[PDB]
Amino acid sequence: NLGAAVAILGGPGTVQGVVRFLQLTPERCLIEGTIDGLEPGLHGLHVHQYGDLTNNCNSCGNHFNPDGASHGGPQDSDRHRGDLGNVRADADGRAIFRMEDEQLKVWDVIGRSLIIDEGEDDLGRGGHPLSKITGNSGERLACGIIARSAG
Amino acid sequence: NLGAAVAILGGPGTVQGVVRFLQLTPERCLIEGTIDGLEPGLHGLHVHQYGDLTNNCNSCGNHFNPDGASHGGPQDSDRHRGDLGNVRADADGRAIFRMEDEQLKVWDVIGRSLIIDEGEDDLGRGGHPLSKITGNSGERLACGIIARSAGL
Ligand SMILES: [Zn+2]
Ligand SMILES: [Zn+2]
Repeated sequence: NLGAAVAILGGPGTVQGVVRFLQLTPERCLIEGTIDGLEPGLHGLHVHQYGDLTNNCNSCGNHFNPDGASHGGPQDSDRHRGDLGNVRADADGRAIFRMEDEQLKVWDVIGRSLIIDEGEDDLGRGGHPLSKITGNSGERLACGIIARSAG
Repeated sequence: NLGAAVAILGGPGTVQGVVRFLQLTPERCLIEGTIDGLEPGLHGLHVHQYGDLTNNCNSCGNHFNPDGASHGGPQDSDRHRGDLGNVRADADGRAIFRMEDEQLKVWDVIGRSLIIDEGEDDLGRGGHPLSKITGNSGERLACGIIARSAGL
C-alpha cells in the first residue's frame, strides 16, 4: 500500500461507524467499512474540506472540491473529488460497504472529514436547486476525521 | 498563513481540551491551546505518528520522528519533530499555553495525534533509559486527532 487512513464517525443522533482507506495502487483507493444507527435506505457519503469538529459536523466545510467541479456521482467525470455517492443501510440500519475510487487519494484526504447524510444523494441528476451543489441529501448525520493509520 | 489545524483532546479520565495550530511563516508554527482536568504541574505534550484512535490513545504510535532524532526539548536541535516539551497546569487543573515552534509544520501534523502525558517530560535530560526515547513522562492521559482547519 501507499498509505492507510481511518475515520471513526459519530454525530448528534444514533449514527456511528468506522471506515478505512487504503491506497492499493497510485490509481486505486479502497474505502470500506460499517456505519450503523441509520434509517434503512440510501445515504449520501462524502469527504468534506476540513476535519475541524469544534462545531460538530458544521465546521467540516463543504464537499472536498479542489478542482472546482460540480456535484456528481462517483462514476461521473464532473464530480467533487469528495463525492462517494450513496451507501445502503439495510432493514437493521446497518450499512456495510466497499468501494474503490480513482480520484480520491489517501494523501489528499488526511485530516479532512468523512460525513454521512440524512437522505439519498441524487448524484447531480435530480433537477433540484441543490442537485449540482450538494446532491440534495439533507442534514449531516455523523462525521469522522480521516486520520493516518499504520493499517 | 500557510495552513491551519485543530485537535480536540479526550481520554479515559477528566482531561480534555482544544489545541489549534497555524503556520505563520515558513519558519514558524503557532500552537495555542487550553487543556482542562489535569493534575497541577508539568505535563509532556507530543505529536505522535498516527491519528488512529481505534485502540484509543494506544494506536497513535510513538512521537513523530521523520528525521530519526533522539527525544529532546522543543528548543533543542536534537529532538523529535513531534517534541513540544511540557505544559503547566495551574491549581485548578487548567493548562493554557502558546508556543511558536520552528521545526514542526502544520503539514506535518495533520492526520496525526496530539497527546498529553501523565507526568513531566524530562526533555532528554533525566539520564533515564527512556529519557532519549520518550522523556519518561508516564501514561497517556488524553489524545486528539489533528485535523485540517480553515486557512482563510
Ligand atoms: Zn459533492
Ligand atoms: Zn520525543
